[PDB]
Amino acid sequence: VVDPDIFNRDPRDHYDLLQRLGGGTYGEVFKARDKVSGDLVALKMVKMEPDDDVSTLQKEILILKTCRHANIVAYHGSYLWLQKLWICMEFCGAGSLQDIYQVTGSLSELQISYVCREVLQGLAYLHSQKKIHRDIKGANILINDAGEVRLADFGISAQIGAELARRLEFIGTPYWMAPEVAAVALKGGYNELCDIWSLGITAIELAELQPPLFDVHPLRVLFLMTKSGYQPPRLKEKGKWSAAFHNFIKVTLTKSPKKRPSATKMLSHQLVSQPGLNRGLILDLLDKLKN
Ligand SMILES: Cn1cccc(-c2cccc(-c3cnc4c(c3Cl)[C@]3(CC[C@](C)(C(N)=O)C3)CN4)c2)c1=O
Repeated sequence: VVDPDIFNRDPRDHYDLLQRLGGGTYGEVFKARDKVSGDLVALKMVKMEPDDDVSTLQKEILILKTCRHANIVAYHGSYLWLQKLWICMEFCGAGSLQDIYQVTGSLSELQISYVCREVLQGLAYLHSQKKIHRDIKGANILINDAGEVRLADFGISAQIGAELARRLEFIGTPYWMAPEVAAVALKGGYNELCDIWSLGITAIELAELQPPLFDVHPLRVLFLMTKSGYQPPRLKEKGKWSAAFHNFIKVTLTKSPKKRPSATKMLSHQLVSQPGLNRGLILDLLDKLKN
């Protein structure tokens, strides 16, 4: 079973499908309208045939149905019908920040500051549940028509959680195993502070339209990050950005996780605690998008 609370019902008994969303980047996703209330939702459809391995989807639904926070895209339930699984989600009408900056160009520092504050609020919540997103990036920060910010897509988190469960299942007799081997098997080898680093990279992405080293082969990037002398990335255009933004990048991109600030701590940083950060900043961005 993929989840004990799935609705065994055709979602089209409750919703009218209106438009495909995401260009396929996120799978088969449909804008849909509640037949009763008229509210809009996003329905993601995934194949779920009787013999398929459902462990990762099981974990993703378990994450979704235990999150309830304004800055996390809302989960409304899942439908299993004729071997298709539909996940019903809050609809974010402006798409992801990547969809937006590909049209508008780089965000303003204030716009990035608001986005970062809202994401950190979602992360603080997730981390208070001992959850890790593990895939923070512009493509997974969604914007609704009101200019509000929603973290989305726990697919990677689900894949990781499912992998940990499987390795635990087959870890075998432990009596000769070193503690660090057991720890990696039970806990994964890292912690939630990886999300803080990814948010730092995301801030550069919103500022420059590419993450650092985007034009370097991925395997080379992975190897470089493991060298003892690896240097955290920086914003390239020094004069475009305030000292507070440069420092925000410096502290989020602390390479030792034992020294990297938590989400709650980062929320006290000058860049994200300054006044004037509200959704009007993103409505400005969406107005630029419209022109
Ligand atoms: C043509 N057009 C018009 C308007 C908006 C878009 C558009 C573009 C990119 C993203 C989205 C989007 C909005 N809201 C959403 C989701 C998504 Cl993909 C998810 C469902 C699953 C999900 C992956 C998750 N795991 O949360 C994200 C559910 N909430 C919409 C568009 O393309």
